[PDB]
Amino acid sequence: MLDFSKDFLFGVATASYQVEGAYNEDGRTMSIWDTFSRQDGKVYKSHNGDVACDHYHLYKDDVKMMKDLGIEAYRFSIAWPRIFPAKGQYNPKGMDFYKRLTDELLKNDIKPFATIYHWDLPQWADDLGGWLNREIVEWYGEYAEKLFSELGGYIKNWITLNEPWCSSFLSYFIGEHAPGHKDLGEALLVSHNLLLSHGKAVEIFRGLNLDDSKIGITLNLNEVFPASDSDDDKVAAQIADGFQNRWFLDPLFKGKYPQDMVEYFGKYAKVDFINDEDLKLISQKLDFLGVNYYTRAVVQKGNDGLLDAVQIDPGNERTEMGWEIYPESLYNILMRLKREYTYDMPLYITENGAAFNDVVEDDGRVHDEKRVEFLKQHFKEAKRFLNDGGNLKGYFVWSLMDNFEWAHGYSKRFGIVYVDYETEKRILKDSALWYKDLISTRTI
Ligand code: NA
Ligand code: NA
Ligand code: NA
Ligand code: NA
Ligand code: NA
Repeated sequence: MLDFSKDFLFGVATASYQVEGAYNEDGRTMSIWDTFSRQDGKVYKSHNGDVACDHYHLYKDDVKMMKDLGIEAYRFSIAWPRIFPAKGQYNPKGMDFYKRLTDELLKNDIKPFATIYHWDLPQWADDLGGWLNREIVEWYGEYAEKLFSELGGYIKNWITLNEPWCSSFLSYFIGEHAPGHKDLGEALLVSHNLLLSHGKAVEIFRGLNLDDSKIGITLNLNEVFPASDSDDDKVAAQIADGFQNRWFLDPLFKGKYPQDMVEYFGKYAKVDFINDEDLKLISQKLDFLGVNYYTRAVVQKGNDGLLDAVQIDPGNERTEMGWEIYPESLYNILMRLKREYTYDMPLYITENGAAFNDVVEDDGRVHDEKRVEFLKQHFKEAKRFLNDGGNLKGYFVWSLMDNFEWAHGYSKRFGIVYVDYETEKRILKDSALWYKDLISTRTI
């Protein structure tokens, strides 16, 4: 009688640096993204998150907005530089914000899902080497343990890391994200130290044995298609799939990095950080996997260089990111996990959404028909996965509100709510009204 059971979680998602603002208030010190956004050329028009959506001050209005939409769960991240603004220096004023935020959520019948690390590493940690320094495993563990102990009565659903592919390859090899290095060997070591840090938090979590509490990780996953049936394009797709997906799925769920990628990367950089003890910590059993899904890739062999597959445009509709709208890959990825990696383990879609050219019309509305249709198509694939026996427990739309989209600044709008940054006014887009109906009727 319901396409989505009463227990299924309809959610929305944000991240601390993208929405909070108050970047210099109540003891917060700089993150690597405060620093990166002030470096010339790194972020669109030198945008930064000084103010962002001002959610730090407006959170009660924002929670009331979610309650009026019927939101059942809220995924947010916790800012390490508010909690430990200096090495070993706990900031109770920072913790107090997340207590009042999550108290507000619970009292409005919204389940909190907390991401421990969503890219806002404290500058003091980066100045000590950051994710390249294996000591970060202990700093991150201390941070995670403090969150579990102070917030365990408030939060029962924990995500260690958001999108470690971005924190490693996009931040240290491609250089689009903070701290902006361009060195394959560095990105590979960072990927390992991120996974090891995840493992340390899971070890700490299990030792605490918090009542009715669950822990997972969030991975951005795609599906890779070869442009043709040629052997050249088949190898290109295998490499692209190993680079985005298997480099993280295999150590987490198989306890081994993908050997084809170890050998491939080993032609270009050191891969000597791999060892049995570390992979045992990395692959500890999780309670759930969070999947961030946006698009697929169609790839053709390049010129035998490092990770140089040519991106093919198959001619279909795209978002303002240039990302193909291809909802079938949401189902294909969830099924792949069910058949190859996670089996019967609970899955959540921890992000899915789209950037379009949103305008407030003279009627004061945002008629984002393309986002309505985008979300409709993807929720229909989530329903199809459920009806084929998939263990999907919830779905978080990225994002609750328009926000600071990293190197794009405020120029890309992902919200189901529009933000007028001059006034910080929130305007429900038509997609928010559609989602409110989906939650109320549980029908699609
Ligand atoms: Na911010
Ligand atoms: Na700036
Ligand atoms: Na697991
Ligand atoms: Na679970
Ligand atoms: Na499709």
